[PDB]
Amino acid sequence: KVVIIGAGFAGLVAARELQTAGIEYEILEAKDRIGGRAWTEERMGRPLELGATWVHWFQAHTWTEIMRYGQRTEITASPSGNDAHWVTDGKVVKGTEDDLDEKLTAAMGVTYEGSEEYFPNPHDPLWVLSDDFDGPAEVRERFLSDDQTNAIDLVKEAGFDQETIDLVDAFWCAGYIGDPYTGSALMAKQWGALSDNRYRVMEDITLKWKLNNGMRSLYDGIAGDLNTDIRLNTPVAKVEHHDNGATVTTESGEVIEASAVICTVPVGALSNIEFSPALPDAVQSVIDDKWNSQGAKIWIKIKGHHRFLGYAPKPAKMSVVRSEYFMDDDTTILVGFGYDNTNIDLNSIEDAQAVINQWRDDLEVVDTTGHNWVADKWAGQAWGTLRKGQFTQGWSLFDDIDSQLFFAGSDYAYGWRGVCVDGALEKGMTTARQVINSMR
Ligand SMILES: Cc1cc2nc3c(=O)[nH]c(=O)nc-3n(C[C@H](O)[C@H](O)[C@H](O)COP(=O)(O)OP(=O)(O)OC[C@H]3O[C@@H](n4cnc5c(N)ncnc54)[C@H](O)[C@@H]3O)c2cc1C
Ligand SMILES: [NH3+]C[C@H](O)c1ccc(O)c(O)c1
Repeated sequence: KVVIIGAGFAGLVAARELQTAGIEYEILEAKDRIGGRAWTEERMGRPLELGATWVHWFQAHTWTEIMRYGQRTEITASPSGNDAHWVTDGKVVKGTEDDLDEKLTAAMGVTYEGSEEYFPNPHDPLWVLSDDFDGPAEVRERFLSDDQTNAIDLVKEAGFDQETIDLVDAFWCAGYIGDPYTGSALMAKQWGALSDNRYRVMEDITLKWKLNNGMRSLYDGIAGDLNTDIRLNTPVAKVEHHDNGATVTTESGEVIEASAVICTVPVGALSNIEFSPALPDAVQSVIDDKWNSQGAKIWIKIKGHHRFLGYAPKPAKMSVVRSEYFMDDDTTILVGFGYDNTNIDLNSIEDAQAVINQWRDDLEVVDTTGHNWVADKWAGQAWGTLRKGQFTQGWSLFDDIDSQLFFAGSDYAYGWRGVCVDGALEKGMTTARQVINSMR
């Protein structure tokens, strides 16, 4: 009689948590599959992550599931020591991956600058705005100003040259999965805080270790623990929510009474649902604006075995492209992240060739694939990233929804928010605990 909307990681881990506490639940999932924005799918000859890919043991929630479902030693590092290429002022520069990492390390020093003052506990991201805050008033003022500054402007204002600016532009096109110039720099500062304020650790956590058996080894693991069947192909159309109960209506018109609703539908898809009473205005403002997640992820297959890394600034079709798999038919599969889903067809060989042509003339695309999450009505976004102002007046507003309507999902997590499965596992579990505590 707790209704969980969505069978992504947040909904699945919430259901398992309620099951432990002996609370009845049902998961309603719009699609014919579980996993949500994590999706391991056979494409181009091997299982590919169409959404979530990388993990690390410094991600508490993800790592606990990894060792729980038998994947402790089933991780492999992405290719390193690639030949690096970056576009600066319309020109392609060649260098080593070490050259590029060294430039990004210098830029991150400035990008992280106030993280030690803001985030002594990196899992208390709004401590500076708390009544417990005991630092100088100027730290609070800089904190609020940093929510209105993008991460590239920090590097420009520090006097870095155009080559570094173009590299950081490319880097945050990928990191903010859209337009980095509309983003909040506090997101980047918290990533630093969660990564011991070191670029190499941040990259080790977010872009290095892949699951050999895919994200599906974790979400199928959680689903396999559930004693209540998930209702697939059952989109929720309406949520009524009050002080002591709730009512969910599906698109087919079926009405389901509930003691509480845990809604894991992302902001990009919340407009599909009618809420009664209406969601708070501050929450509605975030839904209208959306997150700063408008980009896309591609998998490109080229002829030959090539150790390749490419960076290119906005408005490139793809801003970061890296070799990931070397296939037996003498081809390489590369992964790419781009800032604008509408400027690339992830399944067009000509478009993928244009991506590769950003850096090389000689490499030939023979296949390409991807899922455009932004054009997917049940997602409407890639991973959640913050526009200006959304660090302090965005993700945290979804907590109180007065009633028995709780929002859970990676996009509302305290820690690795939006960008990581860790945040979905965090917030699905803690939201289930809110429901557990209320009932106890
Ligand atoms: C391209 C991409 C790459 C990523 N790479 C990584 C990575 O390398 N590492 C990492 O840790 N994380 C990565 N992530 C992040 C990770 O995928 C997310 O943080 C996490 O999967 C989100 O889980 P969630 O449960 O919060 O939401 P979701 O997975 O979005 O789950 C919500 C569910 O609700 C369903 N739903 C929507 N509307 C309705 C409705 N009306 N009725 C019923 N059901 C509905 C959806 O179909 C979905 O199943 C990536 C994300 C993307 C988009
Ligand atoms: N899935 C994308 C992943 O979160 C990512 C990709 C490129 C980055 O520069 C990054 O910080 C994160």
